Amino acid sequence: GEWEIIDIGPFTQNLGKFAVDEENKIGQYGRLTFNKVIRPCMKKTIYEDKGYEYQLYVYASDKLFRADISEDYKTRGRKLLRFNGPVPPP
Amino acid sequence: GEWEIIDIGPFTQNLGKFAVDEENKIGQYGRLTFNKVIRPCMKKTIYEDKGYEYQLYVYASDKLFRADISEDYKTRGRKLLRFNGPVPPP
Ligand SMILES: [Mg+2]
Ligand SMILES: [Mg+2]
Ligand SMILES: [Mg+2]
Ligand SMILES: [Mg+2]
Ligand SMILES: [Mg+2]
Ligand SMILES: [Mg+2]
Ligand SMILES: [Mg+2]
Ligand SMILES: [Mg+2]
Ligand SMILES: [Mg+2]
Ligand SMILES: [Mg+2]
Repeated sequence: GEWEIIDIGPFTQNLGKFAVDEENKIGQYGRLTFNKVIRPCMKKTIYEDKGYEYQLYVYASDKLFRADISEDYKTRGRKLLRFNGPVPPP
Repeated sequence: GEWEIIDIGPFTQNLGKFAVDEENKIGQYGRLTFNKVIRPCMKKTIYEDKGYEYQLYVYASDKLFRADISEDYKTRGRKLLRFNGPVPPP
């Protein structure tokens, strides 16, 4: 769920050719001849999880610390981004 | 990105074990003994493009149509999601 307007260059003209080609196959609008795509062209991006970052409060040796951890979704590898303390309780 | 609060169950406790284990390797706070992860725990999600949807105004046979096209990022299959018209110029 992210939106934007994109320019109407060659990539967008190729999108219009595909749509007219596909509609000609369906036939519900006769035989159509592609002319051009005009402004505006709106584009939605659908996302998927690449990775994560966690911010923790962690007790260690009865003292409280802040830690940031990063995690890859595919390999599940983790990195310590930050570790400091003692910090006051939240 | 996108942010959320998560529960502090076994997955979050193991996040704290990782952070303390890694900090012990660095050594700046001496030898630390993991106790627990406490509230609150915040989680950020990093996103990658899964696919797209394009909303076009396209001239075909000198008539103006609205068309929506989807596009999968990895397999690159495109699909015609909608095609109607004539529509008034935007
Ligand atoms: Mg914009
Ligand atoms: Mg272009
Ligand atoms: Mg134009
Ligand atoms: Mg996902
Ligand atoms: Mg101890
Ligand atoms: Mg759990
Ligand atoms: Mg608690
Ligand atoms: Mg990407
Ligand atoms: Mg014609
Ligand atoms: Mg198709």
